[PDB]
Amino acid sequence: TEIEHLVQSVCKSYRETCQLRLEDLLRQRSNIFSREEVTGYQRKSMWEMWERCAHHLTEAIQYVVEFAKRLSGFMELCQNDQIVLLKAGAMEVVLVRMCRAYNADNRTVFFEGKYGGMELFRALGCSELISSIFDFSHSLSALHFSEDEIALYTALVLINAHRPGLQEKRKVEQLQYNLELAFHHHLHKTHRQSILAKLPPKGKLRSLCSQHVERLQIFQHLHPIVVQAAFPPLYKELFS
Ligand SMILES: CC(C)CCC[C@@H](C)[C@H]1CC[C@H]2[C@@H]3CC=C4C[C@@H](O)CC[C@]4(C)[C@H]3CC[C@]12C
Ligand SMILES: Cc1cc2c(s1)c(-c1ccc(C(=O)O)cc1)nn2C(=O)c1c(Cl)cccc1Cl
Repeated sequence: TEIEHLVQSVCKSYRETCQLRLEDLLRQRSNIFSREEVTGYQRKSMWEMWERCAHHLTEAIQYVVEFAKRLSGFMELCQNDQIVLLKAGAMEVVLVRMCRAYNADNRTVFFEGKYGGMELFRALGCSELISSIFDFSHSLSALHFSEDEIALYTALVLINAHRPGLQEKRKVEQLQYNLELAFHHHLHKTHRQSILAKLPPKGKLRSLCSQHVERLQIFQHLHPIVVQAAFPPLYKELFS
C-alpha cells in the first residue's frame, strides 16, 4: 500500500513536470521542418543556436529539479545530498526524457514546435556529440517506454546512493530501495519486466552526459547565457 502510494506520487510529480505532453508529441510527428526551415536554422550563428539550445536545456533541467523536489522524501534529505544527487543526475534525466520527443521512424526530435533531424544543429559544430545524443534516444526508443516507466526509471537515475560525496548515505539508500521496489512492482503488474534487461548500461548514460555537460560548459565559457536561476545551491555548482 505504501508502495502503490509511492508509484502514484512519483507518476504525479512526473505528470506535473514532464514539460511536454506525450499526446502532443505523438500528434505532432507529421509536423516536420521543411528544407527551407532547416536551412534557416543552419544559417543561424553558432552563438544564436547556442543561446536558444542553452535556454531550452536550462528549462529542461529546472523541470527535472521540480520533479526531484516532489519525490517523497527528497526534501527531507540534507541540502548537501539534494545537490549531490541533482548535480550527478539532473542532466542524465533530461537525456532520458528526450526519447519521448524523438521519432525513430525518421530520426527526428521535437524542437521549437516541429520535428527536425540532427542536421538542424549544424551551426553548433558538435556533430559527433549530437549524433551520440540522437543514437542514445534511438536505443531508448526501442523500449517504447510508458509514462509510468519513464517516471519510475528517472526517479532511480536521480536517487542513487552510490553517488560520491553523500553525507547521509543510509537515508538515500532507504528512498532508493523503496523506488526500486515501486518500479519492480509496477513492471510485474504490467507484464513489462522484460525492459529490465534492456535499460541503458549505467556507464553509457554517465559518459554521454559527462561529454554533454562538458560541451555546454565550453559554450558557456566562450558565450555566457543569462540563466533564470531558480535553485541557487545547484546553480552555484554548475556556473562560475
Ligand atoms: C551540445 C549542445 C550545445 C547541443 C544539443 C543539441 C540538441 C541535442 C538539444 C538542444 C535542445 C534540446 C532539447 C531541449 C528540451 C527538451 C525537453 C525535454 O523534455 C526532453 C529533452 C529535450 C527535447 C532536449 C533534447 C536535446 C536538444 C534537442
Ligand atoms: C547536472 C546539471 C547540469 C546543468 C545544470 S544541473 C544546470 C542548471 C540550470 C539552472 C539551474 C537553476 O538554478 O535554475 C541550476 C542548474 N545547467 N546545466 C548545464 O549543463 C548547462 C545548461 Cl543546461 C545551460 C548552459 C550551461 C550549462 Cl553548464
